[PDB]
Amino acid sequence: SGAIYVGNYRVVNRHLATHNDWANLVWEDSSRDLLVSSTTAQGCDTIARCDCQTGVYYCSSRRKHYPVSFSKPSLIFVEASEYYPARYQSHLMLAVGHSEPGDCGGILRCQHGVVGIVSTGGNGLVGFADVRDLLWLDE
Ligand SMILES: Cn1cnc2c(NC(=O)N3CCC[C@H](C(N)=O)C3)cccc21
Ligand SMILES: [Zn+2]
Repeated sequence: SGAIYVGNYRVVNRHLATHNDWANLVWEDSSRDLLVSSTTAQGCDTIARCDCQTGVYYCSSRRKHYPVSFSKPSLIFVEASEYYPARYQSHLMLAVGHSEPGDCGGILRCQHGVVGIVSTGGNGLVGFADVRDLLWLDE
């Protein structure tokens, strides 16, 4: 679990969005596993606007932060799950690191701010949904 809170927006994994997220929907994209909903309170986070390929992510299944080298946002095949059919997930970045299904929503940060959130994993890999191209989150 986990979310990014920036301005009057809450960014979550689309497959973990609640009834309240859908009732206050701003934007969602099944191909990216992202959903953004509106909030009444001002958020605590700031978004990176950079091309960093190194950062640190929070892994809830280890209660620890780990440093990672991650690939550029790209179209990657993701096997079928209870949440989606077999498809290409876009804007996904992979890295070597530990992740379990419940780790989705953990934040990946670089020195400039929030880069993305955990969205996929398995096999000693961890995949992050990028949010750096969503410029409208800042206004
Ligand atoms: C070990 N392991 C297996 N599975 C994992 C997982 N879940 C995972 O990849 N998917 C299920 C939830 C939706 C994800 C999507 N974006 O399509 C795909 C996350 C993290 C570690 C995982
Ligand atoms: Zn950066």
